[PDB]
Amino acid sequence: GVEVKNITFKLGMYLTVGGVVNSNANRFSINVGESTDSIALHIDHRFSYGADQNTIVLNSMVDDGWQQEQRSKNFPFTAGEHFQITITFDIDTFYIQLPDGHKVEFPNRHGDEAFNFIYLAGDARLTFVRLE
Amino acid sequence: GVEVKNITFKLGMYLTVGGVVNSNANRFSINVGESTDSIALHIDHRFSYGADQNTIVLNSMVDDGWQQEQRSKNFPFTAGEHFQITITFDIDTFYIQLPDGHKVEFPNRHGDEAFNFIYLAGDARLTFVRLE
Ligand SMILES: OC[C@H]1O[C@@H](O[C@H]2[C@H](O)[C@@H](O)[C@H](O)O[C@@H]2CO)[C@H](O)[C@@H](O)[C@H]1O
Ligand SMILES: OC[C@H]1O[C@@H](O[C@H]2[C@H](O)[C@@H](O)[C@H](O)O[C@@H]2CO)[C@H](O)[C@@H](O)[C@H]1O
Repeated sequence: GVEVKNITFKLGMYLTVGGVVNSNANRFSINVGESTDSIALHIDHRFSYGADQNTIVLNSMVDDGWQQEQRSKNFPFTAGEHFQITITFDIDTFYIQLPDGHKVEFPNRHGDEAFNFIYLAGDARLTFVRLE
Repeated sequence: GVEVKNITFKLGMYLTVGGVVNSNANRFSINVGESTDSIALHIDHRFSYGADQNTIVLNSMVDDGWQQEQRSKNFPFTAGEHFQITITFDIDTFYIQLPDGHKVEFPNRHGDEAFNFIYLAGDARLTFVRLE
């Protein structure tokens, strides 16, 4: 999937990612981070994957290893359709704004003040990114 | 500058790139391409660089070498301010839509039907990209 690299996504800014979920999707993820074998914020939108149905699984990855999962059952997404999510953060917490207006919080586990990449994975295509 | 990679920018689609020119700019470029040491379309917006003032210099790069320059004196850009450009193409030609409504044409010198990256260089920051 699309990777947007060398971004300067700093404390207090807003990153919006828009796209279209594939018609026949198991899951897709948004992945934000600041170093090559790590992902500070992984947001996995699981229509159906593993033991999860219509569940968001959130995690982080440190040197290619997944950390502790968190889940949300707020799942305002439909296969084949557009979505948009916006992410902001402070030193302690990522704030993920879902398009139904629900907010998920996830810990800023590496204590980052800036990020330099975002990429999509899975059963969706990125159509736009905005950073300001 | 920001690089957007693993895009699928196909014949007939539209790629829009928006950003803000630095307050004190010499030049910035938009660079679209499909292989690692090449740039199919380089659009250099020169406020002042070399012998050029307020000139767009267009070129392509093949295996790290620049090809023949083309110029436009249509220069609807201001240092410190937002800009947006949209690019489309067919097998023969790139069509670059400037925000004053002027269109620049530049040859599709490698005969590409799709591109997989766009990156910004120079004295500007990318704020958004849309691909559909
Ligand atoms: O933690 C994010 C990570 O999850 C992996 O899937 C896990 C799954 O969540 C868990 O229930 C099961 O026991 O193990 C799976 C494999 O580790 C995904 O494979 C990975 O891509 C991330 O999404
Ligand atoms: O052709 C695009 C390429 O131009 C380089 O600058 C040229 C300049 O246009 C030319 O007038 C002068 O004689 O040579 C310069 C150096 O090759 C830029 O340096 C390069 O970044 C591209 O923008």
